[PDB]
Amino acid sequence: SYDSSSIKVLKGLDAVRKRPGMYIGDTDDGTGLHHMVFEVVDNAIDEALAGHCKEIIVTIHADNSVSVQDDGRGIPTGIHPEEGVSAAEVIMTVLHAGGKFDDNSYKVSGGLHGVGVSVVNALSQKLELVIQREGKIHRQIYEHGVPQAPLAVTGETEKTGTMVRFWPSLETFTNVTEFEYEILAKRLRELSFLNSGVSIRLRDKRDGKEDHFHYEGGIKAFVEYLNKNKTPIHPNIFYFSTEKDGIGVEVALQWNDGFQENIYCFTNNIPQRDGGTHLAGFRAAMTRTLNAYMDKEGYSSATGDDAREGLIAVVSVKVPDPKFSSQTKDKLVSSEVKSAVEQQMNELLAEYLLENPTDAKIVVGKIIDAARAREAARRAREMT
Amino acid sequence: SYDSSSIKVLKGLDAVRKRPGMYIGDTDDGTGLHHMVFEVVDNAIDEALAGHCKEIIVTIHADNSVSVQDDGRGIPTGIHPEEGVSAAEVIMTVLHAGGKFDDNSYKVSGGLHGVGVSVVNALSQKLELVIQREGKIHRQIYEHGVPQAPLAVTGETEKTGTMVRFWPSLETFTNVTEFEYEILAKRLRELSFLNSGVSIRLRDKRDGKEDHFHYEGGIKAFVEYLNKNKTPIHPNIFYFSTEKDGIGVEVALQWNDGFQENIYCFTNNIPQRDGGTHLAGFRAAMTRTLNAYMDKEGYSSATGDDAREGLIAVVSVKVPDPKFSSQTKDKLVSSEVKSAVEQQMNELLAEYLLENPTDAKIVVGKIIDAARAREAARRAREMT
Ligand SMILES: Nc1ncnc2c1ncn2[C@@H]1O[C@H](COP(=O)(O)OP(=O)(O)NP(=O)(O)O)[C@@H](O)[C@H]1O
Ligand SMILES: Nc1ncnc2c1ncn2[C@@H]1O[C@H](COP(=O)(O)OP(=O)(O)NP(=O)(O)O)[C@@H](O)[C@H]1O
Ligand SMILES: [Cl-]
Ligand SMILES: [Cl-]
Ligand SMILES: [K+]
Ligand SMILES: [K+]
Ligand SMILES: [Mg+2]
Ligand SMILES: [Mg+2]
Ligand code: NA
Ligand code: NA
Repeated sequence: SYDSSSIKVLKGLDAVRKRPGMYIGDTDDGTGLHHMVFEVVDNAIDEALAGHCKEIIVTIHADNSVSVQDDGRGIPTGIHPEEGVSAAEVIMTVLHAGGKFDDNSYKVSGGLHGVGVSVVNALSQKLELVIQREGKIHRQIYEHGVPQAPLAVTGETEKTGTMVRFWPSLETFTNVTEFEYEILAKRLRELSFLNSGVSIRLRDKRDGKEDHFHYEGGIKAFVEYLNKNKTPIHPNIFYFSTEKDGIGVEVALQWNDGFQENIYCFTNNIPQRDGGTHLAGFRAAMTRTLNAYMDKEGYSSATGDDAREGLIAVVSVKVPDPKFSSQTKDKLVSSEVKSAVEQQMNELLAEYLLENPTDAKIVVGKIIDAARAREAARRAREMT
Repeated sequence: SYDSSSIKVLKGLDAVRKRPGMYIGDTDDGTGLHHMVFEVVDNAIDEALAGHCKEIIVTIHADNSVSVQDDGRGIPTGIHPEEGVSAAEVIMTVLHAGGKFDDNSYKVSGGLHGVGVSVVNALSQKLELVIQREGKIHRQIYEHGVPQAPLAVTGETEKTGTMVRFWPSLETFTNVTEFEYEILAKRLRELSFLNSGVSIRLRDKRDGKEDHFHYEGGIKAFVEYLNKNKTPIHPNIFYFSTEKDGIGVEVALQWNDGFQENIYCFTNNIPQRDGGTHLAGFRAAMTRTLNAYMDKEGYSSATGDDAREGLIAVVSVKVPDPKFSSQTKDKLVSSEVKSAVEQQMNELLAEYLLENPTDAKIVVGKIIDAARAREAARRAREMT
């Protein structure tokens, strides 16, 4: 019988355990598992974006838990008047709850849904929260998202910060159940390039391995690092950072003598593996600007794909309220970011080409060469 | 000051309006807008999967609203004891609320999150709900997700069904704000192929256009339709439907003399544009099975990509609890579906090749040809 009794409302964090795919992604291949860490790291990076955190420590513990310590402002501890429990507990236990729904606590933040750490909490067999704030140390333990006692003061400190340690639930995660140093290291290295002046440490207590990421030079250096085992064909990396019409657009790029295209897109320091409106705007401006230059200089027909070949590019945007298609934020679905990136690229790339004639002539040569190889491949196919 | 007062909990449907990207996708390019219709249609298709709905009517109204009428069981109308309002209102107003969290009301359903129609309601300036059930007509109106009065009985009927008409909010949707007949028609045509015996009608009150989709022949016919303006190279479409280990796997495919690959994947009748574990399993089985056949018959080196060229395939799986990465369900993230598709394909495709030697020899020829064209393209590139 299909009737009112058949309709069920999931409460608290039950929806997260029931439908983990829409909150954490794939619970079998390891991507969801490492995403648990990235949610916690993203919250610390948001304190760094806000100007309050200068050191982040990620530790893989020997019992297969992970901790993230930050020296930010600390998760608020006072009783939330509407909810009747510490703000920290609200945050850990309530979906669509947080401090990122306006721009008062974080001007710009990767976080926006009020969901991330509460998902981590929901899918962890245990979670330990330690908060240093207003002279005091606060502690609380959760099991499968259920707080064991209310947040309590345990001592004094001159410091501020948040430490979250979590033990993932094997009732949720299957197959890849251990953390992979290199997966975490890739992301943290990236975050160092994206956050100059923030010390990011990674420690593996299983084997004693550690890294300290504090790169100089931001996304321009990131482009160098990425071309390190390749052969750049021109010496001057194109770079700019602007803030126009409420949107930050930062781009670095350089061509190498290979044939792959590697464009890394980020929104508020969160990578979009599946691209989005920022990537679309970058592509459109690149195609237009190179075409105009080749027309004006009398080198002209090469398409957007020919420009792509040998390209390494980083596109980092800063947006007050971006729009992602999912909690995992693999794709940016914000049309106004396409226009901002496209506009800034069109203006500044055209200027780069004019100020750097040697590089410009090399890049044109490369585009023409890619076009020549494409047409030869096509002729060869047709003839078989 | 960042403190407990800075932490906000979004209630009811406020989170949906605040962060529409994670619920509906892109609110500017039209995809989110049409997805509003698809959520409502999916709920009717679920009544059809359950065996209770035989006719679905989709109408685009002249005032830019859309209605979906189904002749299913009807959304439950009785007071929900826990929530204190009609089950219908719970459904329309509460996230993670519905009848698809077990398999008692729907054995198999595209719906699983308890979110879809409540998102439609949240992002509509107005929504009209009419429910025919247990001898009675029930009606309710919402504005921006707020019910105007409680669900009320308005008359009598011998029929059963649900009608939802919604007017999308222009406070959410921008730029593409009108419905496109062809976008709806593509999906409904697909759904007719996927649901043999279900009459699906589409009517546009703006211009009088209509369609009635009731295709014979299921996904095998779907493959024909897709190859209609192309040139199939072998006459016998490979087809099977099995249900093993709790999973339905249904596949049809055929090669044409073109060079594109078009694999259409579905889970509980919902398309995955971004593929997933079903697509991964299909690819893996195809590659293995063709290779083994070419080895055994002495035709052997061609890769998975060469097999892909000229392929049209439909892969339709039926799963008790699938896992998607998002509310829009663009990607299936369920590892056990990869194994089920891979296993069934390996067994049944090998049998197809043995029972259809003429087709098998043609397909081998095509693979070898694709391989030859690929190597010639590569040589041609290298030489420029
Ligand atoms: N390390 C931290 N330091 C200070 N405040 C924090 C920290 N981690 C979490 N918070 C607070 O907890 C809130 C909720 O976090 P979370 O559940 O991850 O959602 P969110 O960051 O707001 N958005 P999202 O991650 O996109 O779902 C944040 O908005 C902050 O106000
Ligand atoms: N046309 C319909 N006929 C009968 N019951 C329906 C119909 N539409 C919705 N329902 C009921 O309303 C519930 C909630 O629908 P909805 O909010 O779309 O979530 P869902 O279908 O369960 N899952 P999802 O669409 O993946 O978020 C369903 O689970 C059904 O129990
Ligand atoms: Cl009822
Ligand atoms: Cl506080
Ligand atoms: K939260
Ligand atoms: K609902
Ligand atoms: Mg967060
Ligand atoms: Mg639904
Ligand atoms: Na914000
Ligand atoms: Na179910």
